[PDB]
Parts: sequence; C-alpha cells; structure tokens
Amino acid sequence: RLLRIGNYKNTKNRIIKETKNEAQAIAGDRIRMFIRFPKFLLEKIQDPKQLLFAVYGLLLHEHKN
RNA sequence: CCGUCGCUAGUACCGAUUGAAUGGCUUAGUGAGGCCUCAGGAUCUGCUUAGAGAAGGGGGCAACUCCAUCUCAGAGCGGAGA
Repeated sequence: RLLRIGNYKNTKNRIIKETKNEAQAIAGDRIRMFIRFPKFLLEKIQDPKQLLFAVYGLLLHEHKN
C-alpha cells in the first residue's frame, strides 16, 4: 500500500515543471486565502503579530507514504 | 560484436522563419545648436534747435521788453541696443 514512484529525480523535476506550469498567483502578491480548517483547532489560533504564523505550500502526493 | 527496435531524459547543431534590441556601412531626405554675416529696432541716452509754463535780475516803467535756471512736449543729427 505504498506509493511506488519509479525514478525520483526525473519525476521530481517533472512535477516541479508541472508546479511552475500551475503557479496561479506568483511571489510578490497579497492573498486572502481560505484554508480548510476545523473548528476545534481554533483554540490554538494565536495573536499573529505575537506568535509567528507561517503558511507553506505542498506538492503532489507528498502526503502519501 | 555491440550492430537493430521503439521509449527515458541530457549534449552539440540548422536558419527557412517571426518578434524585438544593438552596431557597421551605404542611398536619399530632414536637420537642433552656437559662431560669422544681411537685416530689424522693445527700448534708453547724448548734443543742438524750436514751442509752452514757472523763480530772479536789468530796463518804456502802466501793461511791456531783454538775459540767466528748471519742467512739459516737437524736430533733426548721433551712439548703445533686447
């Protein structure tokens, strides 16, 4: 039940090419982002000028083992 | 003996093109600017010469006449000159 990618380097570079193809809003922009976020994790929403709160984007199937 | 088969990406290429950008020549045309020159004369100014007003002096002495000093405008001859 594992994700079997054949060659890491070439598929990695190709998916980076796909990501650069699919860059919907470029670096240097300001975004009102709506992220899917459950109710119970609102208890850790801190003062954003008081706690650092960074947002990092992911790629295709970096979630699969 | 590593020579075909089709795929996987990496390495040199053509130039037939388009889109700009740079430079070298070359044809023709346009051609800013200062300088010299033909002019032009906003303006100022110098002398004279008149006309008209004021102050003084000398004289028929009654107005009036003569001479010196300014002011306002003309006419010439000049110079400078945007």
